Amino acid sequence: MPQCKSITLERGPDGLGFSIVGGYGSPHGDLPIYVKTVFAKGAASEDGRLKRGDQIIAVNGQSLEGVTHEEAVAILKRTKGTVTLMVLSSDETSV
Repeated sequence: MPQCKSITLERGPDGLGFSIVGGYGSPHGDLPIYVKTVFAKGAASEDGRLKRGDQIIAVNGQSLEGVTHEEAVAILKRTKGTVTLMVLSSDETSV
């Protein structure tokens, strides 16, 4: 049961505190942008919502549809202030 969530983070000194994989023309194929790891002690982890496997659909309303890996990183890293991520998330959680 895949659901849409809005997750709001304040950057720490280490950024949003997660990594991404995927992207149009990515080494794995033409993929959406997926959260891979949520780092211990970072903003995404302290917030407690974002998780491995979440697909980042938008960043402060700016769509990631069809973007390359590098495009997604630029949007994620340059977007100013409080960051609201629109994500598509699964019911299941990896452990």
